[PDB]
Amino acid sequence: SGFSKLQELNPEVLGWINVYGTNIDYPLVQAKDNEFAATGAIFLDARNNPKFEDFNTIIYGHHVENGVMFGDVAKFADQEFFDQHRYGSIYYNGVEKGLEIFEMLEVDAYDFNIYDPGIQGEDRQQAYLDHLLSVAMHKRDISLSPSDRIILLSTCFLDVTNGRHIVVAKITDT
Repeated sequence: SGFSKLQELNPEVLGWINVYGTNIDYPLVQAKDNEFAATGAIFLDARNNPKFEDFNTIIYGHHVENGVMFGDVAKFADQEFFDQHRYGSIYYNGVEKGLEIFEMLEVDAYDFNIYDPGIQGEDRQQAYLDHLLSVAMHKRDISLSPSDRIILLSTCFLDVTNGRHIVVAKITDT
């Protein structure tokens, strides 16, 4: 969760994200034009609504040479690790919501089919979803519609030049 006090000491922190049993514990921050050498920080795409109102919200973890990394994201490429980490939580705008992971994929960093945040319109959201699922490296079948809200958590793929790792989660109640 995250405090009314944490935000007094750190006003740039708009929320917090956790995936159970992993090292994905991080404050959420947003900059314009895309404190935390310890811990690390995850950035919302500058085009997304900071209160997670958008259909798809894309959040970034930047690997830094010797500082923080996001090693657990890439571990979702393993069948077992993917099967066993399903749930997490996210705090934003004063509220705590659950997260249910449904997909991991690997893509190139300039794949705009995937990195197009804040898509609007039912049939258009459905087409984005349909493609996203079709290129999954792992996925689980859950109840998914435009009406829901999802999050793409994206980080560097070292093995590859311009490669990225993504886990995708649905935002849920409780």
